[PDB]
Amino acid sequence: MPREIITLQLGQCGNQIGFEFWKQLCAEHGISPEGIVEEFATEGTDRKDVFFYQADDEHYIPRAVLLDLEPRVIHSILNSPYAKLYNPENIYLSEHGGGAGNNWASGFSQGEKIHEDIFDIIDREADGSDSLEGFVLCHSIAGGTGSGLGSYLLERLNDRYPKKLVQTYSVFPNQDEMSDVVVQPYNSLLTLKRLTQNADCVVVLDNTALNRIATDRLHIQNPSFSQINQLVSTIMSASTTTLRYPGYMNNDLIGLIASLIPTPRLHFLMTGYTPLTTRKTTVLDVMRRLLQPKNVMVSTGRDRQTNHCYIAILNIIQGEVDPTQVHKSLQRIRERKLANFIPWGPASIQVALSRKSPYLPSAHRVSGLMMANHTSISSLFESSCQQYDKLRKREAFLEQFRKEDIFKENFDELDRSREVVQELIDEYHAATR
Amino acid sequence: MPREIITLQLGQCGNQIGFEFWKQLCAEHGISPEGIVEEFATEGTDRKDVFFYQADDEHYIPRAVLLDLEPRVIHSILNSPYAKLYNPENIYLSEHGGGAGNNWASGFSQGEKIHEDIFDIIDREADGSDSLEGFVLCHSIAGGTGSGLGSYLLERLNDRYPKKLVQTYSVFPNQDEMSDVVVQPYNSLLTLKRLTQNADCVVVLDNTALNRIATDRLHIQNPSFSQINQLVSTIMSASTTTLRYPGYMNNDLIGLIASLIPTPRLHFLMTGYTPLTTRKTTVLDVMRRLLQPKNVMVSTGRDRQTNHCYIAILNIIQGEVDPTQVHKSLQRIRERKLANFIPWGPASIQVALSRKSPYLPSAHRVSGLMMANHTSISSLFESSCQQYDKLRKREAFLEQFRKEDIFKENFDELDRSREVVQELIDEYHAATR
Repeated sequence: MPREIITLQLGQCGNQIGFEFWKQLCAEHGISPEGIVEEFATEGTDRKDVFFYQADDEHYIPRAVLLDLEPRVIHSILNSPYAKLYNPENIYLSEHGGGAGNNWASGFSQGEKIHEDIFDIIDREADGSDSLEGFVLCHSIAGGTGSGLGSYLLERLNDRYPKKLVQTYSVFPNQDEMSDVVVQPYNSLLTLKRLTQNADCVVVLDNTALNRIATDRLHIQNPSFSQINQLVSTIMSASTTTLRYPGYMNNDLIGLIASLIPTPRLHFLMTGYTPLTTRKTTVLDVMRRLLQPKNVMVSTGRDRQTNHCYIAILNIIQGEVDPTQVHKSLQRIRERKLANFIPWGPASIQVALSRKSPYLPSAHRVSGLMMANHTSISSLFESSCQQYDKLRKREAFLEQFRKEDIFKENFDELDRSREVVQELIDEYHAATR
Repeated sequence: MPREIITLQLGQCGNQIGFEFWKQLCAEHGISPEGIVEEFATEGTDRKDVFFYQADDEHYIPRAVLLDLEPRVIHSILNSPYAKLYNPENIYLSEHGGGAGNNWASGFSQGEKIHEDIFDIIDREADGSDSLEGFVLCHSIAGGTGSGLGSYLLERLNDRYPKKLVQTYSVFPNQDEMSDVVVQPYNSLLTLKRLTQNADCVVVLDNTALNRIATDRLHIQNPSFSQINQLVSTIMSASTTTLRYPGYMNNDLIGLIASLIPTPRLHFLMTGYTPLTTRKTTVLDVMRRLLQPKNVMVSTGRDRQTNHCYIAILNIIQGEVDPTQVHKSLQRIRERKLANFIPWGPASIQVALSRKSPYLPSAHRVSGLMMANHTSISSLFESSCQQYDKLRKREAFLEQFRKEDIFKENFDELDRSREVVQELIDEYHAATR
């Protein structure tokens, strides 16, 4: 049975990233912007049923629901050449173009207001899946809808689908720029609290680090949000490569998660991608490039006090790879202790060799992605906790919270979220110890 | 395991010598200025991991750090065809492009100003070296940048790596020309102090002797510093031949040093190169030329009062050499007593047989480098001390030192340098007895 995944694209940023992700998937599968299979892609070996639905016209339609509270972005997607890829019945746009205003409380109240409409959409899409594996929520932690409404939806999904996995592709705000939302740390902390209690996986995407990578490695002067989202979509494509190309092992998300996340609370995964470029790559050269810190697209604090360690590493190697060179590279990495692992368990490091899509042109004969669980993410959670504490100590932006029922009396949900994120940082450090 | 060597090019003279050294190494290994192995150089017998790093694009990049307190030389390197050879992340350049102005105290203050950048670079290179053998600092003792910053770096390397060898190519000033730096003798004494206390081996490069050799042997009318540095680069390429051609014996720097330096303070080595030319040289003809004063590349005063002597000589002969002729040449040299060795220890005369580079066209079947420990080097250290005493007795060029913290209050660092160089001279004389 297929293992269908419903992609929920939330707010302007989430919807734009989802649109580019689906465009990338279409290009990898040889699907036209109108949903027609390309002649060169008619005989593809990719399993589309995991992430796409097949229309009656042999059109592959994404199992994607696009939800936005503002019409502008949804209308731009429906006006794009890729409008026919997505099921039109899966796009909800709030006629009340006021949004959540980057306010978690407003997003939550909006999720509550559209609960029935949203759960009706989710149920319609679930019934439209033959063997739905789970839901992937693609949203930003910095917007209004994706944060507030995202937390509301996380709660409602946890109640409604208690047997289905909830994975998130969470876009983290830039840590290096002063957020215009002084309460952004409060909203983010509340969302992190909900991720900690009601989400199975939060992938932190720091726009600050993505901009830094674009400048230092991509030579992008002043990276635009479009370029950051293109990098994000590249990452999402690499994450879906095991879905799009049938392999021999770890062919399902359940098995991937069980291999990568031995501690349910220790579910923060770091990502690594290669090549990151606008030489015959050897298995050893690939692994060496993947291991360079300068290629990680997430701004985690280098706390010198916490001896962060790897919990698990997955190397997805795409292209003509000699498995014997993979084995030799793993052996050399182990012998050389080139990576620090969690001290309380054996190092779970898997390497999957896969072929590229025959329909997608690959400039690189060999690429590699590293997924690493590393305790230095605690430095990011610590930074978030410090930002929360900095705002809460100033009661900043609390006048709008006191207007909202979740924050009408106090900000205790924000303070509890800041506490939980501090505890998370400390637990990541203990797992570093 | 690789045996990495870091090349440090210090100040105008050190950086120019480092640039010409890297050019010579590149020419010997057939490596392009961008670090890519030339097709004719793909099959080289050189071990690049010792001195070059291999980039992800199969480029071999020299493990060379160019440090100057004045922008002129670094900018000249970055404007040279070899700008791509060096890792840009390994280059620290002081933003104050004023240099030390031929002031030892100013060079020291500049080393203090760029201390963090330098030790960050050194640590980065050490972590990027699998089995870093050591650092070779190429600097001048008489300038400002190369002298002050060179002594500072020698001290800091001796402190951080007190069990690792620190080799220097220390350029001794011309004794026959009026130094433009009236404090140059002070700088020279301070550098001699640092060589005596914190270096295991100092290769003395006398600009007077280099000019003399370039004129008499290269037929260079008015030899330029560039021509002297070209001779130096030829010497450095010949010096790396035992690294580049794998042999059966003396495959490490430790064995060379242990054979050459029986007394840690008596670590001043003179260099000699042959041929010096713009006939099948026999082992016996080589040894006769080496014993010929016209082939020594160091200007030592013929003091008639001090019976200076050779402590040890190593001839590394590269090219098509008959080992039976080498043995016969050693026998003939012994029978003729062409060199006087220390009587209280065995005569250290080493001969290394090496093959010439297949990638470099050699008109000469055999070339040779001589490294010699000879007691007349004490005459060079005495000359430097006497020049220091001549300046100090006149308080010459002290106004710029008094501006620098090391010389603002007193010249005790100069007096200690004079003492250290006196102790070195006296130890060389005792080793002569």
